[PDB]
Amino acid sequence: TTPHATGSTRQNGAPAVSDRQSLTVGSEGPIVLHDTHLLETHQHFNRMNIPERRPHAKGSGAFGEFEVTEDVSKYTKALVFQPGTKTETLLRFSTVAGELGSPDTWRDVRGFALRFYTEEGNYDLVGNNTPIFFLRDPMKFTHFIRSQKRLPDSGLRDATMQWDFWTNNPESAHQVTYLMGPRGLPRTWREMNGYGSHTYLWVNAQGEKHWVKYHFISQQGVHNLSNDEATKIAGENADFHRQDLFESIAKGDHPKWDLYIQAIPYEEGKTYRFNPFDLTKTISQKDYPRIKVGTLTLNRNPENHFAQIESAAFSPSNTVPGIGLSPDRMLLGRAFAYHDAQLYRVGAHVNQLPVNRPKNAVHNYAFEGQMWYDHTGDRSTYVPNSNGDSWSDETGPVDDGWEADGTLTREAQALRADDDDFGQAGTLVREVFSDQERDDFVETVAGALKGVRQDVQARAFEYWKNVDATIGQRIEDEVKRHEGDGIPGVEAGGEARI
Amino acid sequence: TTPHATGSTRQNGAPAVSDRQSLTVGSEGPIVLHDTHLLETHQHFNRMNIPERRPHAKGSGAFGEFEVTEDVSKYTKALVFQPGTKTETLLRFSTVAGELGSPDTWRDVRGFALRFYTEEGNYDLVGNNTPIFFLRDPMKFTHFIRSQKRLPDSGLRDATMQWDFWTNNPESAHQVTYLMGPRGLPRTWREMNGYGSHTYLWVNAQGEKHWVKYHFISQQGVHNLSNDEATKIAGENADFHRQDLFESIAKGDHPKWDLYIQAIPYEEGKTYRFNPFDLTKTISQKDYPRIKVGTLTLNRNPENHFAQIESAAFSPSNTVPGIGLSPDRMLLGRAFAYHDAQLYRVGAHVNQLPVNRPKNAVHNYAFEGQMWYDHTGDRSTYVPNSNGDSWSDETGPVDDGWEADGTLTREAQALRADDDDFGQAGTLVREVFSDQERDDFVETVAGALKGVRQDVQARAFEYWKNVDATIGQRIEDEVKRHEGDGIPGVEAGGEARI
Amino acid sequence: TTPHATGSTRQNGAPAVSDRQSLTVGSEGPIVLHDTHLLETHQHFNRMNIPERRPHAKGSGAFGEFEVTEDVSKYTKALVFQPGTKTETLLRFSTVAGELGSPDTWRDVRGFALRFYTEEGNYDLVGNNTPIFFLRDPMKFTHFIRSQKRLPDSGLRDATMQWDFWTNNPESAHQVTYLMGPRGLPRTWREMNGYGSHTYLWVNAQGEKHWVKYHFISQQGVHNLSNDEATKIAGENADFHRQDLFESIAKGDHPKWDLYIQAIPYEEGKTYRFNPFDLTKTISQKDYPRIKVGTLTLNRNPENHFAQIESAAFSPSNTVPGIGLSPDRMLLGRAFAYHDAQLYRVGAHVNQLPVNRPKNAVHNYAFEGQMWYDHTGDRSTYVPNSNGDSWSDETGPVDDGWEADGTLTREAQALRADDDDFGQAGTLVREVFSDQERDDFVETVAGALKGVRQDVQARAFEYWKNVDATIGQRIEDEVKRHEGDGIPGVEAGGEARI
Amino acid sequence: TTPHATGSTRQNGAPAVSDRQSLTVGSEGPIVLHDTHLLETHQHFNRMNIPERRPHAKGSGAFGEFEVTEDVSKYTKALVFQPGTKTETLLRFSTVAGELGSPDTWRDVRGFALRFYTEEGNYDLVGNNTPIFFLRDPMKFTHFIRSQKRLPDSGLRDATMQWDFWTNNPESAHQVTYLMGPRGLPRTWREMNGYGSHTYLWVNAQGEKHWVKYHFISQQGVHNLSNDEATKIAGENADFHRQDLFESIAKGDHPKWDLYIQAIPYEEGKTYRFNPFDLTKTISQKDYPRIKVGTLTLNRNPENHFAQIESAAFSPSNTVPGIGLSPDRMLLGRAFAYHDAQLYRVGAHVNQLPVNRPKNAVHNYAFEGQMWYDHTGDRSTYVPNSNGDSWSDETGPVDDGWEADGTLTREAQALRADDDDFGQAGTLVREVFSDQERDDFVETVAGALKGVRQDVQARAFEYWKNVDATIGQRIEDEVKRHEGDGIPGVEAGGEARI
Ligand code: HEM
Repeated sequence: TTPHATGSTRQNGAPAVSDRQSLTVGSEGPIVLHDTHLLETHQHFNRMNIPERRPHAKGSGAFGEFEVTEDVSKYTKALVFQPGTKTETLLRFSTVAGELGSPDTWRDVRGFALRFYTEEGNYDLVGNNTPIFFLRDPMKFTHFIRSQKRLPDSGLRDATMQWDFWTNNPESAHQVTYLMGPRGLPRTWREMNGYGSHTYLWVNAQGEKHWVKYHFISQQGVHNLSNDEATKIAGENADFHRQDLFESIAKGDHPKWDLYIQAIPYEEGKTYRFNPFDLTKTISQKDYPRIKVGTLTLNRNPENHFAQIESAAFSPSNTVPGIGLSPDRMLLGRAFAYHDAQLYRVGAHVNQLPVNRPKNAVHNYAFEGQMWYDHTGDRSTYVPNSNGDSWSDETGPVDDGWEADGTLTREAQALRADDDDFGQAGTLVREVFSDQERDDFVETVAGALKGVRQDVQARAFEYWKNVDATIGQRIEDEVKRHEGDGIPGVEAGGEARI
Repeated sequence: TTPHATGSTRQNGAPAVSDRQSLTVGSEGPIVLHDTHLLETHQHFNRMNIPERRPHAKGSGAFGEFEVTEDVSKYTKALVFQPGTKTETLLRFSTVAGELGSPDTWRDVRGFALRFYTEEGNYDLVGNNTPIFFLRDPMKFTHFIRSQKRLPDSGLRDATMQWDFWTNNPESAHQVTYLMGPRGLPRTWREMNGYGSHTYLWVNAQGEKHWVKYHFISQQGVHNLSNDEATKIAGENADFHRQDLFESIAKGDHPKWDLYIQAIPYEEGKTYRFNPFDLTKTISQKDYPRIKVGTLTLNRNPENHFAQIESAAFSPSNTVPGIGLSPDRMLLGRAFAYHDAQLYRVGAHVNQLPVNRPKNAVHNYAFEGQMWYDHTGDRSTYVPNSNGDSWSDETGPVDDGWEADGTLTREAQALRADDDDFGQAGTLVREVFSDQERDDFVETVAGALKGVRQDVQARAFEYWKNVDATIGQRIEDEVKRHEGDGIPGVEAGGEARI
Repeated sequence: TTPHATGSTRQNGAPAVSDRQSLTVGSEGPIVLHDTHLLETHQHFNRMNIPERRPHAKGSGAFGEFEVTEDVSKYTKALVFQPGTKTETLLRFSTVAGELGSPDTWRDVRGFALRFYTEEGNYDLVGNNTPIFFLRDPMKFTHFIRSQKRLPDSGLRDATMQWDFWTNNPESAHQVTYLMGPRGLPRTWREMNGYGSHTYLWVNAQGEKHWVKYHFISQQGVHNLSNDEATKIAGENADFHRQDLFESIAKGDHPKWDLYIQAIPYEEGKTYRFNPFDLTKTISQKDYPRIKVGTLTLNRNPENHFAQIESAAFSPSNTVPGIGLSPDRMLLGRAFAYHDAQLYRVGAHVNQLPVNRPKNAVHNYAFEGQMWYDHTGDRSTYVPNSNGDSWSDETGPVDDGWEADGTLTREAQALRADDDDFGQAGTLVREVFSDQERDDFVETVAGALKGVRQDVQARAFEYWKNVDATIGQRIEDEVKRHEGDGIPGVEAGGEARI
Repeated sequence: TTPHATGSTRQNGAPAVSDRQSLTVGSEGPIVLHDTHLLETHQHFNRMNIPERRPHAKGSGAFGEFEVTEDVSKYTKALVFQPGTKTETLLRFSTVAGELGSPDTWRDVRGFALRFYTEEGNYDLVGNNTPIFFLRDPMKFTHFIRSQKRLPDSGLRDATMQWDFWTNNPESAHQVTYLMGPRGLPRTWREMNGYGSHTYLWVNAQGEKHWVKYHFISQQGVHNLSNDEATKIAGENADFHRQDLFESIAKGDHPKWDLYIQAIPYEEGKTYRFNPFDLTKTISQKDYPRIKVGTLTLNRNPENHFAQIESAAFSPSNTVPGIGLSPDRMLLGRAFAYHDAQLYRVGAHVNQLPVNRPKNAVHNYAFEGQMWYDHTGDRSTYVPNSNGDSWSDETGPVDDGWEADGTLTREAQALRADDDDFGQAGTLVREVFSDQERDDFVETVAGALKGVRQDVQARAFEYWKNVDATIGQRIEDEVKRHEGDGIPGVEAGGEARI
């Protein structure tokens, strides 16, 4: 390359001389302090690792395209969803509880984090493989995730801790049912569905509002593993899902999902018999049918997993005109939490990394900070200014809001006509599952309760009977026989657990 | 507790009001920005995770005691090793390559990181479960560990990458042989040996020097798993070793190790037929027999894994009077690398956390920094000073050094009479292993090579024949039949690997 | 100390050998990499500095006591303010705009950050030396502080930037008037008043609410410097105020302030003719007289400025039972902003440092994180739990809240009968100032406008005439003559400014 | 810009709606948690500040060009210094002790940090405005800089602390003399000289070595301020030097310096009568005359001070082929210290920021880490590899080294024939200074000693008499009369100092 090149450089671009031997006083002498290549390479090595995500540490993803094939402009003005629009995407899939090195095939929720690189900013639909969640207020989320992780003394996951939390938070029943059913163990990420879970707001060009749910239905179908199959794979190939996705795309097999929405008129949000602002509820498709939007295709692997996947930073706060948040307390907490975490995990300038940069021009009032790659030159740092550096100042009601009235309180959401903690779980068990899925569900839940401390087991029997009397008694009977499946990723009992 | 108590507090000690519901405008309204308990708890949640160690992320440990039962005062003045001395200890065990959530029973080196809380400072013997390592110069260490981790695009571990590195760094053969043998898969941490690996310096009260090796021989014996058993356990119980140690201690079964040293007179370090400063070499016990020192017992579990184990920060730089480093280049690099990493991983004041604090008084010229818990009051910040705040100023040759002479160079260490890359590996295969261990070794190495890119396989056949002609041909034959064990933690081949 | 002691230790407690010479190969040879004392001391030196506060970087403080001498229990149940109560305090004083090394005697607001170490938590009254501020919505605060700091290209403070911001944000007029008056240059921190500025909520034992203002009236009186005196001191003694406070306390002269409150009945908050929730307004003492509470005395210097002052972390979120926030948007933003900044500035565990620790027991649901000094042992990490580890779950309206009703909006606060941007500023100029203070005010404002770009000057003449026609014309006349005082800390004009 | 644009964006590129009002429940209601623009802008504001440099916090700079106008190829092969070569440069000037906001015109050393963006990497000559320094071993540097900063309790600079350190470290006398002379107060950065201070190694194309000193002689001459003038300016314009440089360049007045070297043959380094490896010594120009190299011109201001100046990261480790370090212990410590500090101050990827990026291609074995902007794709992470990703492996003696022989020691450097602590200082006072400069020097040193604790004063009288008997007695006489200049930036005495 250069006249004095050696095959590699230091960080300043000068030849490095050797990537294989340190600088010593003769062959037998000590290493000198001024081996600057040894220092730079080791100091960087020592700073490669970054905090893993909490939750959703273990995951991978791919790039692709979304194509709108229907007309939903009467519901939203968002550029990404206008007729015919094609938009580049990034999708990261993940588990929830396990850490960076944990097996892909533990029983768990899966993440479905989808970025659209739109012409009006990065739009992130940060979803999961379920339409609901375990909780309806974000104050509980910290407790839930800690209960899914490790005991403070022994450092082991513990089903007693998990069930102690779930049984004492009965709002969890709908999603625990989903988790313990077939879909707790996707065969591949290509063979699971994605969902927004929350109600979001869509706003059309005239300002009319609808409450919407997102459903990404896999064109590869929904295919799952048994507990025993998933345990075997966890030992044989801890990266089975990561490998599957990369190999599939490398061979030219590009997985697809069709996006559908449900759309509730603004005024009906307040009156519907299930609370659309309660993340533990689904909305009936008889009442609000699915409406097709378009198709997502994944077609391109990362070239650098760490820079393009590990360093990606998704957030529900990354809305675009035509799409807003909703009165769902969980979503409102998420609006804060992701960006906050990313400032620590990645850095203040996380959104300047290529994968997080929008396609359109950023004109944002933020300056300085560590690792400021793309600076603002001599632009004004304040507003209004007399130097022609524009700012925003729209006054009055926003286009993507709603109304509220009351005293400051900490209390449960008011119940709609058909709201409770157990009924939708019961519909899932009784009406949605097949007989074989119910049989497997009993083996799963009974196994998940094996070795759990008996006080917690007794509460779990009541919890499951509240879901469904028959399933609850079947579970109790099997637990009392000390039978049930091993659950990949967690157990109970012994001197190192509760 | 207090007149207005609610059951828990915020970070300022005031009652928190609720750990279960956020502060909203009426039951149905949005969360307010000034829910300071929601903010504090989520912002802390978002900062719980710290960078995992690189390497040795996955591990656990226990506290105990070392008791000296022999007299080695003619070799060292170190307080911890004087006759009859009992000293509190902490031992962290670990794998090497896998991340925080990876299975305990992957094939790998194990760490054996032992702190002695001595009356003259914390003395750390940061060992492994092998007396040797893969490399003899720290410039190569970064490359080696990266080769043991993941491919840059797909994020998969890859045996092709591992073997490409090993075959191109034939100094690795002694330790690769040990790793691929029985001891690559300890049954429990209680049933493996520990070693310092490096030569260290011991200095007696009169200033005489000896070069020493440390050997911690388990009183529970050395017991290992087959590849197939370890794979099965990796799926069924990713924390098998962590659980075993905690349960053992909880039941009152306290594991023990007997410490022995080898002691080489100072002048013989330069002349010995194997280089004692080459980390790829063992020293013959016929030439330098083992000398008993005393016994290590583990007897107490952590009460908080994260604060006492994850936040522990060991370093070979933590020598005490009577114990020094040596001309081993690897050890000299380690003297820098651990403390450096810990400043990033934990923080500038890592050594003020309780687990890292010495028992004796610290009087160190370091002030200020983030998270400064134990400040120095009005003590002088400079030396010499006229205010009675003491300092050190010993001049001339140190008590724990050695000589050097030469020009600044980057080159391999000079060979002693019997030094090479393959001979000690060959003794291990031919003379130490049993017939059954050799049979299993062939199945292990052949399995480890299954699916590896053929150029790299061909280099590996030559590497193994250089270790031993017979074993190398047996391995080659089996690889050419496409037979061999699955290796827990890594594979080769397919569209997502080299 | 120890048998092998040398006068100081390394971080592990072992003797350091020398604080004065590095470890070299002979007297003439290179420094070796394994000079671990050189490495530890330099790596700590390189991590001593922490981000300075933004704003309020330049400051110092002292400890003391608050004594309640009146009965205000009909207004608040807070333990700190019950009859006869004595509470330890910490007070940090500061400027606003200048950085860590800037002169104490620049013209500026001064901070008055007061912690009470109460028996129900740390209560922080984070005040200033003025009862008002420049702004009424926190979205503008970032812009304001940046406008008070440096131009993006040249790195100079610039009065053109300052006035461009102020004139385009006429809500600033009340506080700009106060700043440009006598009190912009306190002689000492002992000779200025402190104020909460915001309306806070006080809640009594029966739950009745009052809106309150805090006033700390110096027993040393209010004494100020001229611009010329303060400029001279800025050159001669950049730490004049820091030195004054430390010397005063060292000699036994303990400064005092008497605390008074104004108390507005809950329902009158909504109806009062000035908006008590607008930080740009004072509340008439004819309408709501001052009510004495007690006396603050400072009596003890820090022993370590960095650990006790620089590392102190105050926050308006640190309320205690009996004291809450208010509908003032600025205060609601502050509830978030301080703790957030401190996580970056100091660390996640900022509130475990001794100066930030409460006196009462903390029982908070936060675990792990870097630099975790005081761990929670095996306490449950989730709620509810079946292990006897308590939590909070009060449901329904909080005791320290209020009501709201409307659509989500971004707009100015509604005007009360007597609200505007200029009238209270005009009362200050016309009715409060003396003739000599008005003369000096003209010289100050005219000087502050010298060299300012003419478009901005023209807007400033209109701004000042809106405050008071007479003062505005006097200022304009003097600016058009190119006369006025030099203002310590800032100027305008030349090729490096707007 | 976009169909729904508002004048500015959030960090994701979506319209921000307002930079001036927060999102509230009606005009009178609270701010909602999901005001994501308020959150992003405040969280960034709270992370703008970065640790200031230690030392050399206060500074500024400009870009320019170096032009070689002579032929020094017989001494170096470095591309930047070959005949006729023109290279872009960046120069940052600074004080040493004061913090980010301190006045530019305090008495102090000035930095002269010069980067050349060469075709073989960034070459940094990190100099000062003096050819010598206070110390000859880096172990003392931490102590020295702390002694130049603030007392641990009161937070004041203290001349007693400064002189306690200097008098107890008599190696300081040469540079203290220079500092206390005329050049302690440059009028502008344009009117001071720059120096490398250390001996560096130059290596020619044939491998022959010379020891070199760098001298940058200002074409604007050397012009200084009196103590009284500099004190006055410190109050009136704390940024006088920063402003001067920016204004000069903005008007088209481009300051210049001529670079000269001294060149000592390799073998004469060992024998010269002053130790060229002792940073407290100059080398006689009668013995080794200055040899012209070329001319530096500054011609371009930053467009963004923070990104281009504050975030610049210079290091003596940034050598290029043809230029190496030397046996000077101070320089060898600097090889480690700068890069280390920058990892904390700026970040692991500091050298990827535009100002720190080389012009030539970087091919460095470092991957991952926070804020990784320019990733390496699928490049191999290890060496040797079988994938065509090059590395370095030069073996044997380096081209830019030297010899050493001895035992590991901590001791002073051996004295050459003419080495001592006081003689060169004495030549400066007696032979270099004029009568008026000597008169001013007495007033400066006597002023610097005013109020210093008497034990330290007595040691200072002996120190100055050792420099020169006459000057020392003149200083003592004046100190005993309680006369001398005020010294800008520091004083002694009173209850807040020693
Ligand atoms: C062993 C002694 C020394 C050590 C350990 C040392 C260390 C440091 C460190 C850590 C910094 C801050 C770097 C950063 O954060 O970017 C610094 C800055 C600086 N030092 Fe040194 N220093 C020493 C001696 C010297 C000498 C002798 C000179 C000149 C010949 C010098 C000139 C400078 C300059 C000019 C800067 C500021 C660079 C800039 O403008 O960014 N230092 N020093």
